[PDB]
Amino acid sequence: GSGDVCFHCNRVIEGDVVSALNKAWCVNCFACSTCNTKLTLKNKFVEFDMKPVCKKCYEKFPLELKKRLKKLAETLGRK
Ligand SMILES: [Zn+2]
Ligand SMILES: [Zn+2]
Repeated sequence: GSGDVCFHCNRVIEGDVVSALNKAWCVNCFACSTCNTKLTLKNKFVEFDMKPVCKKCYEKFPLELKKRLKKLAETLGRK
């Protein structure tokens, strides 16, 4: 309930602002782009290719690749 505009839909956050890619994302719009699983600050997820990825998908990548994809969310994720 901060009041940011979920860059995912460009509309005022209707729930919690999921800071992704340093932008504000709706918990309703932000969803594992690899599973369509609704993303929530309580659920486990990561940023990949500028898209959300559930921890299960982040695990579907080779151990040496996930550490590289996680490198994205580290700077292109929560701020
Ligand atoms: Zn939204
Ligand atoms: Zn997934």
